[PDB]
Amino acid sequence: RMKQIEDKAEEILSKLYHIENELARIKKLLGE
Amino acid sequence: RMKQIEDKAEEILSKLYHIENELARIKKLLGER
Amino acid sequence: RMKQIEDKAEEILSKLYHIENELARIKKLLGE
Amino acid sequence: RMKQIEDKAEEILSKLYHIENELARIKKLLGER
Repeated sequence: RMKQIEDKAEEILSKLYHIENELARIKKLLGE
Repeated sequence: RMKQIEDKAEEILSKLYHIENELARIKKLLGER
Repeated sequence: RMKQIEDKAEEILSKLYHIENELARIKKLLGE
Repeated sequence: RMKQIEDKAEEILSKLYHIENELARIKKLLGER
């Protein structure tokens, strides 16, 4: 009930990791 | 709060898709670019 | 108690808006 | 959960500072770049 807030939280974390992979690709296309 | 927490969770998710999609566009622009 | 989870949530939203301003600057430096 | 929710909130924040800082570095690289 709460348990559901946590689920949301997990889901959030997961988009942030996907954002990190995007930036890893962008960084290389530039030349970091 | 609660009705409230899940209103903020949605704005957050919704913001997160907007960010992923701006990043996807930039990545595709380089490529090239 | 919960009330504190909301506070966190607000804080999260706020970094996402700051990320959006960063990307607005990056987009212009490129030429979107 | 709770002990738990605020463990996930922290990882999330911590991830969010990492993202802001990668973006800041990219922005500074262009500039230029």
